[PDB]
Amino acid sequence: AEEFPVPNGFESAYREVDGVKLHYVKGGQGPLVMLVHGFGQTWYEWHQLMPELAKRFTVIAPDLPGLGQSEPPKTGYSGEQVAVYLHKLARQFSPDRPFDLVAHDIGIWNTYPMVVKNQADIARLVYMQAPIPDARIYRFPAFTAQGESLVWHFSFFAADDRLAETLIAGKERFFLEHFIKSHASNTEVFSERLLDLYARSYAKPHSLNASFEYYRALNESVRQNAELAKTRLQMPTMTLAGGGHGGMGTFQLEQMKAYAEDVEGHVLPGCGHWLPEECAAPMNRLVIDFLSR
Amino acid sequence: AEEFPVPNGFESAYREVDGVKLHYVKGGQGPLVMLVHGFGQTWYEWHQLMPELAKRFTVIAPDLPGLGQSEPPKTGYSGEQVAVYLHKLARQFSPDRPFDLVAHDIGIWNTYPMVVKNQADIARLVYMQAPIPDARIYRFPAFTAQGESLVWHFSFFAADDRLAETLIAGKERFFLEHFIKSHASNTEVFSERLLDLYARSYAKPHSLNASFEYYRALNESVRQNAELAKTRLQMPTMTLAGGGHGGMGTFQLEQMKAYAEDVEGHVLPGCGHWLPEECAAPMNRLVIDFLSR
Repeated sequence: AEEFPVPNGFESAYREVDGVKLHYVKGGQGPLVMLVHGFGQTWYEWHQLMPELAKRFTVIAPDLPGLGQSEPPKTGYSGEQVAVYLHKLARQFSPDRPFDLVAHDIGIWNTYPMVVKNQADIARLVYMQAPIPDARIYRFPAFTAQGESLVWHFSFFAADDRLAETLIAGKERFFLEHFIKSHASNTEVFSERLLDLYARSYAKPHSLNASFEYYRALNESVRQNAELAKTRLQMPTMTLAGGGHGGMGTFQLEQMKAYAEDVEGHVLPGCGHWLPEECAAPMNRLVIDFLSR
Repeated sequence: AEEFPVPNGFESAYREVDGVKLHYVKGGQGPLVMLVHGFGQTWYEWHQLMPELAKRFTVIAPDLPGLGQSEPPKTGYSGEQVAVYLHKLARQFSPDRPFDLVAHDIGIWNTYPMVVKNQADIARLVYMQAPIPDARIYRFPAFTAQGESLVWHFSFFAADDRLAETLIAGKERFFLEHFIKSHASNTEVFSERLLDLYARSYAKPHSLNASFEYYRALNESVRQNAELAKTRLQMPTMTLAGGGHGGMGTFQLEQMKAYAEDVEGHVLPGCGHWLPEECAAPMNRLVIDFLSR
């Protein structure tokens, strides 16, 4: 039973890591690239990029703990805790060579600690569309004069009393369409069919709760990263951000310059938060070219 | 039937203003003081202050258009539109003399335009616990190192797709208790019964919608006030703010100094946003004494 259709030539499988059963989709041959999805989505956001990368890489796309078809974490949802699971998963398939990493949104939060703590294991790194958790996140506005505040949902999702889960239960499909489209420039790619698929996955009660536990751990992740960031990343890095409605704009690269020695950045015009779907052709080209150097 | 218990010696009544049926509670004798409530509440937040004020003043506490037992506005929910209704209601009862004005939270938004445009009609002014809509509101953070921020709700309530009505319907009591307690220093003053009374009022479908339409008009109110603020306020003014969790702290007075030539302010320690309930006795004392000079 699969929540999303697997591309031709790929397999849906599971690996137990530190007592947690992680779901992933895998295909291809060659050095390993791990693609890590974000909030509201699953491995499936990568399904157009995966067959292209599989022509020269082994490609693995896991579901984050608690999301998609992956069990919730047993330790916790802070970035350092979740990163252990993802690092060990990748090293099962690449135990003796560094691997590449591509991450979107909270995929960044959930991988940055294992990148900085295991730099020799990461050949090349691509981060898109979310801040690394640090004190910069406290400077984003609650309310804007034009457009909409990008990250007021941080407070909504992190609020006590299970506020978000209690309000959104029974309205998951409605909420997700609003959240996705309100963070998009090219909204037309989010067909009702595609939104149905994503909503069915995150409406599983444990997945709805898991979604917001990542935000309830955000301040802990900030505190973790304040110590970790005393060592800059040394491997080649690329940032991508949308330049349209919902995009991080220049923030993505400007923040990454404080974390990485070797960073190139791109802002994609007419594209919001959901780069793999809103702007597949330019995003896939940028990622394939950067990893193929 | 009344949504809230009327104090002895007071009358619950209605007046048509520009085709809109406004509810109010009125008592006392002497010059007029109008008390204007805010979001999540109704005239009833003033019910402890009203009998004390009525010893020296005629006191009127209206329900904002669309809230409590008042009909929704027929023009709109921007500050300049709503202020017309409240100004004309006050002038029905005080046609020959200036009146005093006390306002809390969005009661400020809904009165500032008629104060600045009809200064000879306003004897003394008391504002508590919310910014006047202007560019300062764009500086409040979306998220804090302690968790959810003070005014992320501005964006939640202003969002389209009837986001707030759709998520809060069926959970109106749950949401309002969370909203009140997250903006309170002293949660003990809110009995389960008081929360039930407020929740059943704003759960009326047109009142749930009206609540958030004030926020959907907030940026329009900011733009209106950019022009209105070219004229400073000349009447004696007092600001009050909570010094505890949920309070505006020094912001209330510091902002008001930009609007008013003659202003005094107080910050109440141990109190958050809900001053008439969290800190009834000192709030009542400061208002009575300021108006009785």
